[PDB]
Amino acid sequence: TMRAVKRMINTHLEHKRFALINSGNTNATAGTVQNLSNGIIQGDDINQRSGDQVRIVSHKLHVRGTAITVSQTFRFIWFRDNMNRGTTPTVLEVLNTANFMSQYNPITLQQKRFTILKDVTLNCSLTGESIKDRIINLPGQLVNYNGATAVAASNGPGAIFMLQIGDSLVGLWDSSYEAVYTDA
Amino acid sequence: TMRAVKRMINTHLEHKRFALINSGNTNATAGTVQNLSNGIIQGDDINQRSGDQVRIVSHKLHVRGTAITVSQTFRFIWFRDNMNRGTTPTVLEVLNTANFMSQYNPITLQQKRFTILKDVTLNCSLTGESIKDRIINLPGQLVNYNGATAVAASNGPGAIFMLQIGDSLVGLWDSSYEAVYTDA
Amino acid sequence: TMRAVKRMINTHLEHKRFALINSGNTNATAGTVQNLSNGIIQGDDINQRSGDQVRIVSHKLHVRGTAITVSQTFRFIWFRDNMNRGTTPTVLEVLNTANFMSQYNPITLQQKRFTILKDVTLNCSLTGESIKDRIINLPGQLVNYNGATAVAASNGPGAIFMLQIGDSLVGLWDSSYEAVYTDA
Amino acid sequence: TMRAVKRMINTHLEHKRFALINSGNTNATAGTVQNLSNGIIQGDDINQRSGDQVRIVSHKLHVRGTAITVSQTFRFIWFRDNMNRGTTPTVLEVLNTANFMSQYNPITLQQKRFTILKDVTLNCSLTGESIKDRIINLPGQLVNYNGATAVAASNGPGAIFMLQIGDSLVGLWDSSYEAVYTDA
Amino acid sequence: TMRAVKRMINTHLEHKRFALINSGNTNATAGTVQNLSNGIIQGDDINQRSGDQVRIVSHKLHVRGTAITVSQTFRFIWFRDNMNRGTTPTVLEVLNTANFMSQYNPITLQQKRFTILKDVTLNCSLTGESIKDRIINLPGQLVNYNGATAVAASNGPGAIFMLQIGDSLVGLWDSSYEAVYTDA
Amino acid sequence: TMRAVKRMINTHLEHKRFALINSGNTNATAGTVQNLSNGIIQGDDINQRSGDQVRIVSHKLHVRGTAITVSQTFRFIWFRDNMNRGTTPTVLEVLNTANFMSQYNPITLQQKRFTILKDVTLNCSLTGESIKDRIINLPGQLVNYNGATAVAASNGPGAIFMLQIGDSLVGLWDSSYEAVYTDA
Amino acid sequence: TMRAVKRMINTHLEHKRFALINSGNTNATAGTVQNLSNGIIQGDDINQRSGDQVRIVSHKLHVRGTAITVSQTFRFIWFRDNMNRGTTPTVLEVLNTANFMSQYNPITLQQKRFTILKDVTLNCSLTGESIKDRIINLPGQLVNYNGATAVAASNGPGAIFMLQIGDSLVGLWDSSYEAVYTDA
Amino acid sequence: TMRAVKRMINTHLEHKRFALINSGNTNATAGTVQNLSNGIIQGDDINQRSGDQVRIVSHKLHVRGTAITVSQTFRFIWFRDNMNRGTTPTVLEVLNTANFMSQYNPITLQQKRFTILKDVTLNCSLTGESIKDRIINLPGQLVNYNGATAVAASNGPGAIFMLQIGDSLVGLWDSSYEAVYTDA
Amino acid sequence: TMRAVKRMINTHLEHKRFALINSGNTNATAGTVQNLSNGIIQGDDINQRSGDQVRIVSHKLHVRGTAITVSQTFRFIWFRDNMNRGTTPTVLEVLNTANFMSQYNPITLQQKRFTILKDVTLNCSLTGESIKDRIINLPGQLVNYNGATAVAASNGPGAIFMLQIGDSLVGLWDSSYEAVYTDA
Amino acid sequence: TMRAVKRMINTHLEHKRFALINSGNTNATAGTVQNLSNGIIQGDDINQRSGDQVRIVSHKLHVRGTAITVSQTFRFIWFRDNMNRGTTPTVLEVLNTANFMSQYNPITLQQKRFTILKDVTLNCSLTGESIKDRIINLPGQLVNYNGATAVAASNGPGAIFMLQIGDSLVGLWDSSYEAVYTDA
Ligand SMILES: [Ca+2]
Ligand SMILES: [Ca+2]
Ligand SMILES: [Ca+2]
Ligand SMILES: [Ca+2]
Ligand SMILES: [Ca+2]
Ligand SMILES: [Ca+2]
Ligand SMILES: [Ca+2]
Ligand SMILES: [Ca+2]
Ligand SMILES: [Ca+2]
Ligand SMILES: [Ca+2]
Ligand SMILES: [Ca+2]
Ligand SMILES: [Ca+2]
Ligand SMILES: [Ca+2]
Ligand SMILES: [Ca+2]
Ligand SMILES: [Ca+2]
Ligand SMILES: [Ca+2]
Repeated sequence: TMRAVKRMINTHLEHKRFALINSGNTNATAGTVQNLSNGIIQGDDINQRSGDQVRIVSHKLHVRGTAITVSQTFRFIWFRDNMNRGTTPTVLEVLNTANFMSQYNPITLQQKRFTILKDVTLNCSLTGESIKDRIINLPGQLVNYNGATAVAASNGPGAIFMLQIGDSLVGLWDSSYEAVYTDA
Repeated sequence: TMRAVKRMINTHLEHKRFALINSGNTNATAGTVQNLSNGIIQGDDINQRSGDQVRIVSHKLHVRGTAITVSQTFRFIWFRDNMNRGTTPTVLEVLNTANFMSQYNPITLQQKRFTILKDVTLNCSLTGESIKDRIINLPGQLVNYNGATAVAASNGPGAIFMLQIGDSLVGLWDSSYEAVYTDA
Repeated sequence: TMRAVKRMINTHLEHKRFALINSGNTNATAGTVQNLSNGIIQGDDINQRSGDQVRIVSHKLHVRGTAITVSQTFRFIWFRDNMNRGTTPTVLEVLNTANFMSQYNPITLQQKRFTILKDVTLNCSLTGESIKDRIINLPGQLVNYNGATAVAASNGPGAIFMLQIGDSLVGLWDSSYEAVYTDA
Repeated sequence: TMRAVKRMINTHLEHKRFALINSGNTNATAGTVQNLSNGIIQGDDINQRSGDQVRIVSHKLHVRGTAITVSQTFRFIWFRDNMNRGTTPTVLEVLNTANFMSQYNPITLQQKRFTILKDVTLNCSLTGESIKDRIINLPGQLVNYNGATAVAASNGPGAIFMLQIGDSLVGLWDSSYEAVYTDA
Repeated sequence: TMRAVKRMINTHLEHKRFALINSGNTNATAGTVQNLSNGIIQGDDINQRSGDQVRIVSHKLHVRGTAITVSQTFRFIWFRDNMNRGTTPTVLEVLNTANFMSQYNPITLQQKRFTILKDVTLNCSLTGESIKDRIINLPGQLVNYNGATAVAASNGPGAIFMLQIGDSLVGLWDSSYEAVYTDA
Repeated sequence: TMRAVKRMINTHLEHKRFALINSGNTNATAGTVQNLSNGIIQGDDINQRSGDQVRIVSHKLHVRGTAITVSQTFRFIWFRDNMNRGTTPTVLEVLNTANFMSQYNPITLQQKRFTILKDVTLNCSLTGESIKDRIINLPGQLVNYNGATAVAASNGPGAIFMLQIGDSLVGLWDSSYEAVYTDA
Repeated sequence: TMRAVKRMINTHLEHKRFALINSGNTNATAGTVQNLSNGIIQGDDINQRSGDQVRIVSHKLHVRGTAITVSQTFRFIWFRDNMNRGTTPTVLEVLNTANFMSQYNPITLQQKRFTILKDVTLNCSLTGESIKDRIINLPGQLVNYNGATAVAASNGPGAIFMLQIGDSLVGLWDSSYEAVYTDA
Repeated sequence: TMRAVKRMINTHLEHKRFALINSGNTNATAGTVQNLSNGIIQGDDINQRSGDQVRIVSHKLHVRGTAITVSQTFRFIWFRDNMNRGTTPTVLEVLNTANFMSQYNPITLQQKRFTILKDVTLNCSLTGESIKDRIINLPGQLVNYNGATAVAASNGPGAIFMLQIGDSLVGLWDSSYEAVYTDA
Repeated sequence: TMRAVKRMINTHLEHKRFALINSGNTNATAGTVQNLSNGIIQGDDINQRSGDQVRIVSHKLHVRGTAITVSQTFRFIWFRDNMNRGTTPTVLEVLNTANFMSQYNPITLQQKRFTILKDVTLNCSLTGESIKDRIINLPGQLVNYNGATAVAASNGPGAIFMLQIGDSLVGLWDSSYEAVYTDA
Repeated sequence: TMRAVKRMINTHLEHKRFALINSGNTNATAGTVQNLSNGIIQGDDINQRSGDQVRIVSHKLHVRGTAITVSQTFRFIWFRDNMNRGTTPTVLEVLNTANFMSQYNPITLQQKRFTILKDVTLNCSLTGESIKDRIINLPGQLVNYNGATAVAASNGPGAIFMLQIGDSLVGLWDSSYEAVYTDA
């Protein structure tokens, strides 16, 4: 009866929580990669961790894009880095070319360096809907860390990131993230 | 045969009703929390109660947002306060930070101070759809009161509220609420 | 399945509550009869009632006696008046003679005018334990009223009382009572 | 086989322990409320915690009362605050009136703000037994915290307290508490 | 057990990948036909092939249209050429007439020269949403080649193409394609 | 085994095809009725017929509307004339009144003169989406003819038509139709 | 049949006995720890042992307290030292603080250094019962020794002790102990 | 199904790790006792612990001996101290006499003060193999601590040690240790 | 019948082979990491590959150490890098410290960056056996590449390496490797 | 159920222990016979006995030989004397001739005077391994004694001995022995 047991277990483990907000960023045509699970540092508080492992039960991502000056596109790629050794992946590691219309890098998705969680494209128009947002909630996995503080070198296999790329540099995007995890 | 019995029971209890309307309010970037079930005061009429308990069979919420001057966002968070002791919760009790893009306060949602019923975001554009609305109908629960009148001190565990937060202070939002409850 | 049904029913009915305290009374050798359920008057609050009936789910009685000047006895008789027509029963109605060592009145207990809930005797000594108390919790019954206010004429069949009789007039006794009842 | 599994689980979790002693206090006729589980602060020691949750497997309370000058009563009410938001409850929240003979506050026990664990009354006589004590051991529950330090604002839903009220201000009472909890 | 076996087989074959991007093209009222699987040339790299056959496990197509000067329509027809002998099909081979509102050529779809994978129409408005895109993912088939290089003469039966036709010549469209295939 | 047999039968019958396009028409407030299956004339080619009967296996209709000068509505009613005797039905035969908001003619739909296949309404706005289209694919039926050429007198029971009615005379609509039929 | 066999076995082993009395001791506010099983030394008599092991079948403890000058408390903690290496445990090893109202030392009871057999508190009053006693009989266990004589260094794992702590230094306590053990 | 459950449990607990190296030590004819699990101190890192308990899933020991000047013997005794109270055991506690050829101390192994994990003897010859090593991997147990830092007083029941004794004082030995443990 | 099928499959795939020899290397006290599967470059020969994936059916490693000047130790650690992104791992990534007696790096083996295939230690003595060797044969896995040539940047997840570390810099070690793999 | 019973029995009997060490002895070409179980004399301590019988549960023997001046052989014969009448057997009683290469005495092994437990030969070389040792652990038997002290006349049937014979008189051998026995 493996379904039940898994809950008697989880009602004994504390479900710590971590929140993070990243507002008023500009659209990048070359893209940028943001850290989301790196903020969970070693400490004894509710949004911290013990050791170098944590289990995200569920995490939620909220992306918003606002068109300014011109009508543009905003792309948000939520992904898990399965073989991270203490860095923030670059855009050319995930994307074939540093373009918002590009497919994934064939070599890195063949060896499964990354696991694409969600790929969202928002088209903000200055003659229609100039503001668009989207919320995504997903079950989580194991996250390994290589350090105790909130630096790139602390990222480990299972690290959660978000790639942002567009076709303009003038529009603004906002984001928020939340992770519920056990730390037993 | 617990399904049947529950209806023979409910066809004997009077299903009292309460309506409330809250129009022409301005968008708040810091947010505000409105009372919805507090209006049900002690009396012997159809939209009143006897004692300090009532059972909401079903309640409906209607939110509308209108963009003025600028294109903006309107966020409506319908929630139940499970451990209310005679107050109107503040925005920082529900939200991590007083921002419309923010995730929930990790400490208060861990202990389940609140139960989020519905989280609706409406993006009103002055170049597209400047008026948006939304109706939500949900089964209810038990509502406890700590007083007989329509004051904050009368709110109790199970109290129903609505948090409104946006990114402008110039847009207008309207709301209406209805609750069908037994009072046996 | 009459056990279950009885609970689906009771989780729908509001369990109103009434508290009452009666401190610093003197021991009576002739006795006195105190009112306990009479305090529940018509109103729309948590310790009031609708109509002339209520159902006590459970009630608790707390009696305390303190010896002063001499060592004495305190007798507390908690009882239900099953055929009350708007009065406070007298001591000779319950007791055969107005004495603290007396048995019950044979005629009134034969026709079951009363139902003795609890008969407690406390012997307070000024050379031993001069202070004694006792708490008793019991399931309740139906209580009928003949009026809407807290007067003797409002007492009805099922009315709850307490008879106090001792062998001195100098000792002090305290009491408190609580009743949990439905009013559907 | 849910009985077994629950033990294979618990033989893997560390059973941390916390002790506390509160001696030579004076009887209060208005009462006082003492903190018992608040002492468990964030840290990495055996009587500390990680995060804002802990699970008390079992806790024990020891109360002692000594009569001085006069024969008096000592009341100890051990209770769990199920909807605590960062405070030390007051006496009028638990008791109907600030009296040692009083029943519970009808409104707060109807909504189950509190769960009374144990209600002990000790009558110390200066002509009999002037010293009385009592030990109570009970299974525990989940305790939520709202802070990391030992302040009232850190108390959360499941917080354990003790209310002391008497009929004199001259007698002395002592108390000790122990909690065994998991922190996985 | 033909389901299983098909996976033991595929976990032994290398899943090579090919990406391609085609940006800033102008809308054609006469239409144009673009090559998508022709880019997979003979070589020993991850986006190349051995022999003249490959098996596309899955391929994805991304089309975007932007209205410029006028509000217009963009039509994208993703199709497989089942009887290709070394050419890029013309528009009159797929469409009855060189018009964006036209049905398929009755003679060529009767003999099944082509297999229409997806037919997408995007209406870009300069007073509404001027930018629209669409992503389509589909299981693949066998692709035969007639040459080793990326020329039209190398296209073979199973060749994948995309027909673009609109009602203006001023709007811009972008596209990207990805194919995952075995080459055993 | 009537399912199978029906396919062994149909893989023996030639599935002839007919295409037709009708572009740049103006919106009519009184409406117009267009011919769709009348184009299939007697001949020995792929889009012709033998005899006066044909069986449409499936047909597809594509309607497009473009707002010009004013924001308007375009209504398209695809219908089968079951009792046609050699004419193009008028608008008052299908509609109760020659208005785009009107319900069907009660007398002709009671006797089932017509069978409404699809009723599509497109609202083109000059401040939003000014261009809208819609594709509908449906299984067909038997079509009888009363002549050999493409004239109204050749229409017979089962004839397929399209009624177009709007609230302006300035907007433009386009349409295309395709029919796959057997002619055994 | 493991129940029977265990008795055929024990009716073959000699049940040696040891008695000990410790009278007229004074109450200690810091406490003291007394030896109980240490008296069983190597020899060939009825209250001696062979080797460094013995099996206590059952042992009995008798504690008496007498109030002198003031009314006081006497605490007796009968315990087994499971990891003794040749010493008399100190009071701070068993108790958290050297106080008669204190809970057990959290660290030593977590690792199970000790096993509390019985914790008895006697309140002797000079106005009530000034003399109180208590007898406790319990099944025993294995006792290991590290020496042959009656010195602290001879105590081993399973050693039996008694901790005495009070709130006065003037009262007197007496004790007696008996152990029935096998020595096969 | 107790085998499975034990793994669903362990895939939720973080398996912290601790490494330690102790090189260039000289052979002791009287012997020395080294600490191995004492290094795991309270902290929130991967090689630290929370509370005073940990569960070693598996630990590995590596011993190396090098003969210098003369051919000699190196003895390594890996052992668990089951009744440790905050010390580093001495050699005479484990060995009968401080000699490398000696059997275990009869009194301490009878009461099971220690549990010998591994007893390895390496004979290094200067005319043969002068360098010898050995690796041993074993499942672990529960480890209790009495302090938070890396001092002898922090050692508790379950503490892991290594005794080194030889027949020369001139040879050199090296050692390394690793422990994988849960800390839930 | 998944056992059989797996062989019918493998008798169809060509089992390519790669050999490599690395002789006359000096012992390193800081260690070095050698490449073993990197030599398999893109080409169409028997010891080459197509694409960026290969499946090693079985590989064999041969290590030899020769003592020169002094008696020394040679350590060989054969390992698979599961999350390689185009580098040759360093010694501190695998080992806790750059010492031949050291345990593995706790952080990198917790996240399973590496999988230790074999850890061999050879003690070469100049007074005994100065030459020692060892052959190890093991089933293989999937190997991913990030490039087509024999450079560090071509290494991918599944890359096979060998770490060599000793206690002298004067001894010589030799090695050979062979891999049998499919490339379908 | 004779397996179980044998353990319920043995968990009641004290497992006394005896250790003995015999270092720095010279190799004998004529041989010598050493006493091992004779050391267990009558007394009441842990390494003594009661009566003239004991039951060895298990005993362990450790032999070491060191080559000096010349390379030599060391032979160790561990044996039980089943018919001992109060002596130390001579070498010619066990061996056919007083030579280290000799077979057993045919007459004494035919009547089973002795039971050979272990026959170990160690060849110590001064150009190879000059030091060799060996540990042997074996279940025991009944041992009878003929006296109370540690003299040869006290040896009885079941007496344990060790015969040492070599081919040189210059090498040194060491030995240690341990016996675990019951004495019920
Ligand atoms: Ca952790
Ligand atoms: Ca009510
Ligand atoms: Ca009523
Ligand atoms: Ca008295
Ligand atoms: Ca910490
Ligand atoms: Ca916790
Ligand atoms: Ca191929
Ligand atoms: Ca617009
Ligand atoms: Ca026909
Ligand atoms: Ca014994
Ligand atoms: Ca721990
Ligand atoms: Ca040699
Ligand atoms: Ca090639
Ligand atoms: Ca390949
Ligand atoms: Ca003796
Ligand atoms: Ca014996």
